[PDB]
Amino acid sequence: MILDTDYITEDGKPVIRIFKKENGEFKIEYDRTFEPYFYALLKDDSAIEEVKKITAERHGTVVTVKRVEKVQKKFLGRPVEVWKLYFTHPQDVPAIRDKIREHPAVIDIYEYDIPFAKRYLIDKGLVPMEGDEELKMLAFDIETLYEEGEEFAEGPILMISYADEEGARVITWKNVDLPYVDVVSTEREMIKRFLRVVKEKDPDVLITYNGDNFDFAYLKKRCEKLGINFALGRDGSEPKIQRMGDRFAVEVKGRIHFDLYPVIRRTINLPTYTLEAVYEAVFGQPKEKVYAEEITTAWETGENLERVARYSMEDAKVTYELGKEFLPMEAQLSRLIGQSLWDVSRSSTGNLVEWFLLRKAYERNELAPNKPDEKELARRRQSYEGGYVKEPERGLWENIVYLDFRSLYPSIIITHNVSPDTLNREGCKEYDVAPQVGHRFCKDFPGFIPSLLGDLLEERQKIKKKMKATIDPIERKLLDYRQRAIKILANSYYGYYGYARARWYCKECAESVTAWGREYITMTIKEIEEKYGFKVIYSDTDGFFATIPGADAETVKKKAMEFLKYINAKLPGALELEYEGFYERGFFVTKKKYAVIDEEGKITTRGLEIVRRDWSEIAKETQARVLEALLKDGDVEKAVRIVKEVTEKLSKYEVPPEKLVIHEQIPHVAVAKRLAATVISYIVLRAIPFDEFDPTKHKYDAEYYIENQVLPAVERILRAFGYRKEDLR
Ligand code: NI
Repeated sequence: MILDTDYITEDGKPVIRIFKKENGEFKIEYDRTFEPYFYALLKDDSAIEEVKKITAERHGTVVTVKRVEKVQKKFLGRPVEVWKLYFTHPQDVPAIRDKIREHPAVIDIYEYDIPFAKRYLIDKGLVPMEGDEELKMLAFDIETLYEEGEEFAEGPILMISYADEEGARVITWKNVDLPYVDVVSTEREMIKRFLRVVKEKDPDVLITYNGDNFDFAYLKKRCEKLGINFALGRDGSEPKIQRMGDRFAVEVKGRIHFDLYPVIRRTINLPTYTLEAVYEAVFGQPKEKVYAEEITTAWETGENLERVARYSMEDAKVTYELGKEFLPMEAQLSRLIGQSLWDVSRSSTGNLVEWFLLRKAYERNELAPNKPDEKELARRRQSYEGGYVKEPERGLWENIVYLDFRSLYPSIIITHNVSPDTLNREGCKEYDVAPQVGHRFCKDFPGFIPSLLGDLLEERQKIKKKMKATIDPIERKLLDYRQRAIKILANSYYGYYGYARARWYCKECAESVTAWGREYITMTIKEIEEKYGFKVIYSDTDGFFATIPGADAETVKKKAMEFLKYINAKLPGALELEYEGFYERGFFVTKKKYAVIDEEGKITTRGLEIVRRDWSEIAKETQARVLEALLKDGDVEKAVRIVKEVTEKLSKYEVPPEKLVIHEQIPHVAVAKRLAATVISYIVLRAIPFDEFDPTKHKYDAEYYIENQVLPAVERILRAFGYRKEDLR
């Protein structure tokens, strides 16, 4: 199985390295055959002689043009004849590219900024992460001794935790004595231990959490002061640091630094991304967080280390588990795109698409256009985004169904063969003209992008077919990922067309796919109504909600499945429509804000969450009261009554005590600081909570929990009357 590829330099010439793991153990394949190169568009195949003489200077040596050969390729369908220029060393290209592009007999140059290593992959047509190869994984994390003054990495590293398929274990110097804490000498010895564990367990993947910006950088500054060789490299090298915009990224040659943060940030949606926050949001279990402030003054005093150790041990036990959750998909994304898992894992969809098209270009012999120059790059970002979500049909509805197009946006691209190499193609006998915007897209020959999309959608169909018939979960979940990557890849093309740095940028395509989207949806929203007595409830690109006023949950469903067959045999080939689900009751409030309930309970809803970190107090409880009364009970004059019935209680000082202790932390520092010369509840009326305020015969609350908690929570959901009658008099 190919893990990755990189190149070393020997005698001035580049030597490619293929890191892999075949039937059991590590192994590097070397190849010094591959040659660097890039393209050039010349005014006349004559000046090739004036050009093959141009030279540059790198490292005080001299960069020359090795060999050269003319070739024929397909630049956006249209025939092109360019010269392929070969060089001796990858770092030659970047030192002479502009010099060659600046020549007079040169109109333009192409494919001159592609990581030599990646290039090799697309040419030899090698695909990483393939075959049935089980990679050994190891998770590690570290907690250090902090101090606000500290410049950086000043304090020493207290522990190094590591989880495996065998368990977690922590390595620290001071004493603890727990079955899971390893004995070492000093800080220097600890780091040394870890190192000896890694080289020892010889893992294929090193998993960390934000270890791209913290763990490695630290371990570096510490390995320097302590005079140690951090040889995690499968070759003996030390992690190599890299640029990633405003942040950084760390490699470990021969292995795979699978940092979970960038991957988790792209997948799950949350307002806070602490490991504890994450773990919770992923497996539904609580995570105990121990803060530095506490750690510092815990490893010094004496013991509390049994606590810091646990927190440490877990940090790594959690990271490992999350590792197995998110690596599988990102690993299939790899195999689908044709690049390292290291790369794909730290990549946005636009690039995942850019790597696909670059590879597919090589196969199809299509010359790739170039990336945009700053002037243009900026110009593209200036575009206007104007979402279109028809307004919700205010009110409560029953026996609602949801229908969404099976791959809407990709279906259009295919159906209407939308692509930059078909846009404004003169001399065609056939064309499709995007609604509104009116872009002419020649249908004569299938366009590049669309051609690819078709295959992709086709195969994922193949997969889903073979996936509803296998039984063996390992042979099913296996496939399950494949078709999810394909789906992920596909829905990524629309955005890619507008992604300002896209080689295959196409604003016209994007505009078109949007306009068609509208048209198609709208045509359905209408066709279902006038011909099937449905009343479109809510709607947003992709799908929509609907029902037939007053109709058994069966009639609606029976009438539903009917419509599908109708417009389906109606609409194009790709464009198809499917039954999403059924929600016995629900109401809608503005854009992406609503709530529904299925036939077996369960309140989905996603419309208007906006929690308060903790349960806030009474709000996070009466919130449910209402919703449940609105959906399940379906009693409008009840949930609102539930408010006026509670506003006549809390203001009257009746609602329990602990049900007011706002579980928050970091006025704000009122009671907070009011305990001086980490976190703690409070039930002011500016006042702290304990057995000192509430005698149930002297102290009470305040009239805020009614206008700053209970009320503001349901005020929105409650759509019909103003809160002027939610307090009652
Ligand atoms: Ni950490």
